[PDB]
Amino acid sequence: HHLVSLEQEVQEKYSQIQNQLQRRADLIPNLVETVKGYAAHEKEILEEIANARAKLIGAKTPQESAQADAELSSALSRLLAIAENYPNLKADANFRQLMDELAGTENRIAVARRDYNEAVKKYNTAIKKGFEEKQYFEAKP
Ligand SMILES: [Cl-]
Repeated sequence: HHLVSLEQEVQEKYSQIQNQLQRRADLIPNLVETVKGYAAHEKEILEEIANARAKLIGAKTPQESAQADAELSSALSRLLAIAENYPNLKADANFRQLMDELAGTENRIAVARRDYNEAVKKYNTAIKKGFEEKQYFEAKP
């Protein structure tokens, strides 16, 4: 009874995370386009962003997706510091709307990660008495 239903919860909370990560990856091409419009010579940061998108696209496991998401968040923070050198970019409405949507997704991921890891703990705890231990959403070193 409980294993099936606890497994069920783990999976439903996981899809909340996946839905946000997918939206994150989806917004990235538009962002890159907007940045290139104002700052074509900031190639390193645009590459870092593209790389983290691909990592997110290829992630197989919760740990890999979390690591990929942290790489993205870090590259987004670095983009924002760089944007200070480009006032017209910093003021661009599409750029602001996009960094705001991206921050919103990440803030959602924060909540959804706590719900997921809560369901992972109950689940893993129950199985310690077809049902495999699940990974926590967290980036390892
Ligand atoms: Cl972010």
